[PDB]
Amino acid sequence: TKYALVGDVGGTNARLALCDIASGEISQAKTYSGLDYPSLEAVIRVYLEEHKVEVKDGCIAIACPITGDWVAMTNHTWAFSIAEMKKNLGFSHLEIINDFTAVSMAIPMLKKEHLIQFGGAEPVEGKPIAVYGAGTGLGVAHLVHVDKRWVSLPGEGGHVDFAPNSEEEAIILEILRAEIGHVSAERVLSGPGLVNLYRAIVKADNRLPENLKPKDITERALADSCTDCRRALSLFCVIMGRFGGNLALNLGTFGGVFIAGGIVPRFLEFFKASGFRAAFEDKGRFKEYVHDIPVYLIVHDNPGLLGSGAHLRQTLGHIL
Amino acid sequence: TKYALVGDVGGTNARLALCDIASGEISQAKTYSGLDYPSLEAVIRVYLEEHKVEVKDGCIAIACPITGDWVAMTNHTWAFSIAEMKKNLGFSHLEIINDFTAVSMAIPMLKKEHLIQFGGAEPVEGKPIAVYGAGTGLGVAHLVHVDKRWVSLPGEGGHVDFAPNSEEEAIILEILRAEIGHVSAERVLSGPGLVNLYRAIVKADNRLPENLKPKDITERALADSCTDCRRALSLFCVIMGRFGGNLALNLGTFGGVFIAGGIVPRFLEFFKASGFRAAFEDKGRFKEYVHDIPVYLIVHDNPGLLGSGAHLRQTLGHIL
Repeated sequence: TKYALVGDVGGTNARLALCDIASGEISQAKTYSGLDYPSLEAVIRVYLEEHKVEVKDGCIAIACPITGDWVAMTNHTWAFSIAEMKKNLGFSHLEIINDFTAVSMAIPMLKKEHLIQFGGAEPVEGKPIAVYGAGTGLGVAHLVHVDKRWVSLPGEGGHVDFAPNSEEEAIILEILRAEIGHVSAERVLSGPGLVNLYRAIVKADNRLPENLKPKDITERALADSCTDCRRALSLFCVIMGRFGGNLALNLGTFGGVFIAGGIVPRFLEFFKASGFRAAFEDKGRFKEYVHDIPVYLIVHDNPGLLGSGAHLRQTLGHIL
Repeated sequence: TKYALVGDVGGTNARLALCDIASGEISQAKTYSGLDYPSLEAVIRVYLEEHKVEVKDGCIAIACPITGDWVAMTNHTWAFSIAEMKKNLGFSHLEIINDFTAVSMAIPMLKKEHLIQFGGAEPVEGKPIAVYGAGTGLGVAHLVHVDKRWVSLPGEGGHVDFAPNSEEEAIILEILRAEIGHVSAERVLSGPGLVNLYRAIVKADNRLPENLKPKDITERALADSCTDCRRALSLFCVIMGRFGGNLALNLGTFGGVFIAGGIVPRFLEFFKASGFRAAFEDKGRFKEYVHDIPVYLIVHDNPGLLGSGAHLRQTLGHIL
């Protein structure tokens, strides 16, 4: 058959599309609100009837941990067993992968207009790749090319210990360690991480924080209306660089460091002028090591759908 | 041919031996001093004539980064070209790998008597593996099993930003940051790292350090004759755990975390009584994640010779 089902479920939104098995091309993308449907398979059934095409294979990416037949969404009230949905749909293959796996698998399919470069030279072919994004949480994955095939290396890299460098970063660690216990990088590189950076900075002045959400941190920083909001956003960009620099040092990722969407596009212009690349290269003797490594921001509209098709096609035996 | 030459060359000494291409067994190992011979070629020639063996393939592990055809070592008189040496020796395959790459490739060859487990459950076959060792510097490598083949991922992971967790670790960062600026993990997890920890502890207590070498720190700590040295060795063991746990989270190293010799065997009993494993699992919500990941200390005599044979045999088509 010519088409397989591809998906990208991210909380309240379920995006489904058709993927050409021969080419990996995505088409007929439809987005359904998860609040209007009781199950993911209910959406898939509605989508399959509308396009009147027969599919036997499928690969859906979900923004939740996937290990075990029972997939449970972070807050959304969708939970299912992969085998039950496999039997109910009559599917030959039903791949259910983490959303960050799919995003990493889309990188071999991306062209340069889907990327924005932040410093560095050209990538080195055949070298490892680091992918990380700061959204609701801190997703981290790695990409390695072995024998014409792309293997995805998953993990929970977002929960490694936060590593402060400057003075200002050290006071933040001290404040957070007093409230929470171990302080992971996710506590400062994420949606809630922006608030944590804000709340820590306000308490650094021996004051009490004001209650506002990450969306209020961003536009107040961009409007120059709250001095603390711009301070936290600038520190968030610096910490994003330091984190990305550690990733490149650890795995020698001369294929590139990729930022996967998240909250960064909400302040793209502010991010462009920050000390992100400076903190990325602030590695002591090994600035020259990561100096030439390029950092790209993925601006492709649907990397989850693209990478789900790439992973499924490789599963079925195609070479990307 | 039955035998291939394998080698493990450092700053001053070159160890060469024979590898049974069928079994991977290392035999007839001899160490030569690089001050008595003008080139690495000369040492290989005298070995092959004083052992009367006749090899066609060889693989040598060198304690310096391998970037290109020219190998620039610490023994500058021995700097050579890979292609030139291959033509001079008449070899059909001459693989030149980093010393820490060879140690990581010894993992598939190691028996139970060469490993001491430090916590964790059984390893999961086919899952990634993290290797690190604290010697003169901090070497970090990763192993991935793809299509019946073991691939080594090199990097400079020992130079990522040091991540303090406890309040005592935070003050160490402040002390060192005022001296050298960027504080990588190598500045605490190494032979010189012991001295740095010792100086930072006494400086935190408003006292003046002595001019001690790493061997002094371990000696006083094991003899309980210096509380400063004892605290330094205790903190080293704890930071050793935290660093390894960060590696495990980042790449999901369910195939195990391996400590490659270094200075740890010199205080093995002190290491066993330390809070190493507890610091390894001090990962907040993800203590349960790294709880099942096993940690092994490698106590093999010559892992570089063992791993060099493994890499060469894999390159020659054999499956480990």
